[PDB]
Amino acid sequence: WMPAYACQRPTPLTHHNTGLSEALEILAEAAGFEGSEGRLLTFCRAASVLKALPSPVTTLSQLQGLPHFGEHSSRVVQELLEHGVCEEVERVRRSERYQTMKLFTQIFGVGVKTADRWYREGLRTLDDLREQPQKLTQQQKAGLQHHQDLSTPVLRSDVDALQQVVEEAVGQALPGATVTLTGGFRRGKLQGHDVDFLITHPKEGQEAGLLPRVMCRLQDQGLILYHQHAFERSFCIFRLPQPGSWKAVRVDLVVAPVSQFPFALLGWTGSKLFQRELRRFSRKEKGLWLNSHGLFDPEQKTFFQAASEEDIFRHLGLEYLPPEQRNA
DNA sequence: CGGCCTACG
DNA sequence: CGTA
DNA sequence: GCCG
Ligand SMILES: Nc1nc2c([nH]c(=O)n2[C@H]2C[C@H](O)[C@@H](COP(=O)(O)OP(=O)(O)OP(=O)(O)O)O2)c(=O)[nH]1
Ligand SMILES: [Ca+2]
Ligand SMILES: [Ca+2]
Ligand SMILES: [Cl-]
Ligand code: NA
Repeated sequence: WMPAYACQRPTPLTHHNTGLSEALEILAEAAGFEGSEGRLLTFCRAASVLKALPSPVTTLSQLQGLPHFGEHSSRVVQELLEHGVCEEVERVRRSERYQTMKLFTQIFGVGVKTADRWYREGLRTLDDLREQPQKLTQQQKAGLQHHQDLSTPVLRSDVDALQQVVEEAVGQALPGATVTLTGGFRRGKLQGHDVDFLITHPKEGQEAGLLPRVMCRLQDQGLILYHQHAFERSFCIFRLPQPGSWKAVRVDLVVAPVSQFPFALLGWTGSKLFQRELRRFSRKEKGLWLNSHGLFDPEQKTFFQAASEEDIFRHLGLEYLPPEQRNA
């Protein structure tokens, strides 16, 4: 009854198994810190199965038949149902390794590999990193300076005002260019850790060279606290107004030609697990290669022309899911 | 057992 | 290596 | 860790 791929079932933003999904996601995250991407995926997939269920899981027998629930994930759920707490999950939560890798990897510019190396060197706190700043990249220095603000959620209420300053710069850079809100906010989220915008122009080719022009105008307006600088993705830190002040916010800007816009919209709208599952489904079940630029048939060596996300789901033989049901 | 998404900066 |  |  429950299909094995998350892109085959609707997954709403809020659901009926929040506590169980959150515990499995802790185990997924810990697997990621240890470099076990397979274990990370299984725990994330099991969590997403629960998000897709129509009612709360009451008893272990309701997990029989569900995909991605074997010995380990089933024992986690069983302990939460019987005791309200999973010993394994709480042990991870209070471990020094978990807490430190979580704190380090949440820094912009620090990935699992860097956080792991710092952990092995004996570092444990942000103040530890600030005392040896010559070891840091410029990106990591910015992530560390702005860490407090960047750890505060961006509110959907902030986004409209930010979209209009981006739209102003985009319109000067290229009249007729459009800005589309993507990411979690497009899936209905009321907060997020960053804002994601997709930029295009209805005349194919006109978008070439656009993003540098946009970033030069935003920087001239004094709005850019950090950015990396030809390119098509920019990961920047923006000055967002607040009452009598301002706060730093992460903003991602992406440019796509209009021919690729449906693929880019699909990819940047997520969720991350949804898109990994969709790409896995495309390749393993349909023999087609999917990315944020297009959908390739490697037999005929042809790209599928899409005018909408609906087109892409149809070409993969999948029932259409609106963004709000892509919260795997 | 192999596989686990696929890009760009 | 980082980022999405 | 789980699926096929
Ligand atoms: N294919 C692919 N897409 C990814 C990856 N990471 C990642 O964030 N994306 C896509 C799907 C995400 O929904 C989208 C935006 O990323 P994000 O980290 O801002 O996620 P979000 O908006 O859903 O989350 P948030 O800001 O509310 O916390 O980018 C990845 O590793 N692979
Ligand atoms: Ca986001
Ligand atoms: Ca983002
Ligand atoms: Cl693994
Ligand atoms: Na990071």
